[PDB]
Amino acid sequence: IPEYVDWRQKGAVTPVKNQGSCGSCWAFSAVVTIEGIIKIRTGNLNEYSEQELLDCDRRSYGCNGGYPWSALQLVAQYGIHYRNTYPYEGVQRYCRSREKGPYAAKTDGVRQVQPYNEGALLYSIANQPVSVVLEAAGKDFQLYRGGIFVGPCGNKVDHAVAAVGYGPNYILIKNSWGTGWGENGYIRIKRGTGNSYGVCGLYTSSFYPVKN
Ligand SMILES: *[C@@H](C(=O)OCC)[C@H](O)C(=O)N[C@@H](CC(C)C)C(=O)NCCC(C)C
Repeated sequence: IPEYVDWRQKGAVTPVKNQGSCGSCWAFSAVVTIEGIIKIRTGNLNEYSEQELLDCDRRSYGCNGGYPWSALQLVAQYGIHYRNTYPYEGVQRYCRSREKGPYAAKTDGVRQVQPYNEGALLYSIANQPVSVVLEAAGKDFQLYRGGIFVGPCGNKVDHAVAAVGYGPNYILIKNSWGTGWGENGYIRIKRGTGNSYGVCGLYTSSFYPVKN
């Protein structure tokens, strides 16, 4: 795998989104990985529905939080609609996936990266954008403006985001806090520190969709 990866340069990343006050990050992270793998497999970059996962993932909890793995399982089992078809509303509502016609895209499964293993995550990101979790509660992270973030942060992961690239000393993260946070909505988090958890627990729980 290469020394630099940046799925934005390969046209596999849609514009940065803002989840608002709703605890819907698990869905934004999952959707990022679906947008990426659909671009990788088909050549088309589309936006897919975070709102659909909020409403329809019966194993997540809407705006009270959820599981990127559960949302990716849902996209593999049923599918997902285009964002413009099922736009983000910032509130959980009833599942409307049936009333909106056929699903726009569908995947074939979901994998987990070996946890607490930096190289396994780098391999996965070299293949595609990956759903990852981290500790975002620390004000150092909340207030991040740019540069390669080294912390301070603990391993108390509470926030799902998406890894869309990496470099020698960092992993490139698409956050769901709008384009005004960090580096136009992105954060570069230092890697290679030898702490198995990753900076801010970045290696705790990483999933990606499978699409043949
Ligand atoms: C993420 C979010 O939107 O926070 C941004 C301010 C949610 O709080 C969330 O779903 N967190 C998630 C942690 C990752 C996805 C493992 C979580 O705790 N999910 C379990 C659901 C419930 C027990 C909170």
